[PDB]
Amino acid sequence: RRAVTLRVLLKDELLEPGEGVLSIYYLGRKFTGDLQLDGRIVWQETGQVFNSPSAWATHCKKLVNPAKKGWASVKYKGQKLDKYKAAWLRRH
Repeated sequence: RRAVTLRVLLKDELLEPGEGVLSIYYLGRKFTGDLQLDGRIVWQETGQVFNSPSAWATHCKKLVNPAKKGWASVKYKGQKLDKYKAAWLRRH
């Protein structure tokens, strides 16, 4: 499951790269991300580059709730990334 990265999903065209195609909603705050062809995420607000959905999600949620502490929270065009991981496995 961990093996199935954004890089892998992009290569087999489960996902397309693009600006503002990734989103997180957490306790009232919306976060928007650009998906690069290399599978890295650009947080639009600061331009900070993250290596994984989990890395971006943990950073964004800690700003809202420092107690908190990826694939379930991060959405690609309104669908959870977990749905694309599962879809890759079912496609092989």
